[PDB]
Amino acid sequence: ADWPRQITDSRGTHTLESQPQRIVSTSVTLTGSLLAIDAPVIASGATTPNNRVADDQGFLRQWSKVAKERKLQRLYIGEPSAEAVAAQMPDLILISATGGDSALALYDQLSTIAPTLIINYDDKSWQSLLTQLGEITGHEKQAAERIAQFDKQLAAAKEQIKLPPQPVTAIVYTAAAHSANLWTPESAQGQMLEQLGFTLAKLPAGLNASQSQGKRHDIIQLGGENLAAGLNGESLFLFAGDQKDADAIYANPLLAHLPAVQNKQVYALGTETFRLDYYSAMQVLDRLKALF
Repeated sequence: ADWPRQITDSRGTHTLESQPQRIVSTSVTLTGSLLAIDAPVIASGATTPNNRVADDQGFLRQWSKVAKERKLQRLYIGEPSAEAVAAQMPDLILISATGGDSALALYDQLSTIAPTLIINYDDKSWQSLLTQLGEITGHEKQAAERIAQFDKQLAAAKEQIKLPPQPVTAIVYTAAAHSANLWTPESAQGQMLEQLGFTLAKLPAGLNASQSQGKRHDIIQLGGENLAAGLNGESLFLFAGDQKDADAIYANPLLAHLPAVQNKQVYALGTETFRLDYYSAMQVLDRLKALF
């Protein structure tokens, strides 16, 4: 709004008596989410070689240059400190439903430092998440702009693609780390795909980390049963890497019997295709259209 107001999160309510243009983000999920809606953050963290966080290389609208221009914007993690965060004099701190590190303890510690809000998108669709961002940030107009320009692409894109309906899955692993990590739709990416008309595979009781014998965030592991069985087995996209991932699979007799490999219905989403937007959609849309 143009004046002070009150906002409500998942539960706790924070009054916005006055928050000067000083948007702050903890998780990288929001960082990109906020940026996409024309809402750059002065201070933020980083994760892995996502590319989105990188420099002018791998950017949609390109509003991040603003944060860096002010110097602010952390790009290193491993030992978070409350004092260090306070030294940044943050105003509005936004936290995602999940992150690389637990924020249960930081949540309250962050609030004391400055207005800390938490958004739960895991139990809500992507469209719903955006609505909250527009309401929380009051950037509804901007959303109508991106949504409109994007809505048109979705319509044509939805009709541009020609292929019967079927479930799909995605797996990522490194022959070096000798570890099998799978990505679940519970992430914002999964909701975004569902909005495209695609269906993500679901592993009951499996997602609940049946190997970890407990609960875990970030990502989910697997014994190796669903992997080889390419989950649904009706389609599988390679997000681990381009041709490198393919060869890796070939060297894996377990995933050799995967229908996707036999039919070669694998698409190299790449790490850049992390988020989908009118801008990036241009590369992803064409990349996923080269096959047809």
